[PDB]
Amino acid sequence: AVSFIGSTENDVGPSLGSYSRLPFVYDTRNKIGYQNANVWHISKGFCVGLDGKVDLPVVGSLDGQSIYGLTEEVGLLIWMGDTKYSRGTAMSGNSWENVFSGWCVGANTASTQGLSVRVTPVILKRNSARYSVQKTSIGSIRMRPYNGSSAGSVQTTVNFSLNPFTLND
Ligand SMILES: CC(=O)N[C@@H]1[C@@H](O)[C@H](O)[C@@H](CO)O[C@H]1O
Repeated sequence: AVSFIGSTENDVGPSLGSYSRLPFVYDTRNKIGYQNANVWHISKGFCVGLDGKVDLPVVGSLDGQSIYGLTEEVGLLIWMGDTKYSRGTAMSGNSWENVFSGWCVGANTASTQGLSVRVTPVILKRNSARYSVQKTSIGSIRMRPYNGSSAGSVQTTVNFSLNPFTLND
């Protein structure tokens, strides 16, 4: 079986977080992220993976992944995937992409399916040596059942918004 147990709207990163160092990529590791091991409860052989989609405009590229734009001065590299941040899939474009190939829980057991979203800031332009970014809608992640598993009457999609932050130049 499957049931939705998480939240529809999720914030990425600590609000008002500040990060210090073209394009220039800020090393923020996993600090600007959202992670929740338990978004769907699954059991008895349910098989599920994850699809992700970024709605921000693509303003460039870096090593194969899109630089998504927030402001004329700030962009973002974005990853979406299974719970642990190391499993993140680098996002490109604006279409649904497979960000977690999936797994099946046991026939006689139960567990949960989670997810993570992580971004790293990119300075596109310079300017009081500071860059502010308002709360911004990023995109979404939808569970992707397989092997005959069914979404049934369950919420399949959750959204993500980037919490406001400040970059120090
Ligand atoms: C740690 C936990 O409670 N549940 C994890 C879940 O977050 C993850 O999506 C899934 C597939 O890797 O594996 C479960 O064990």
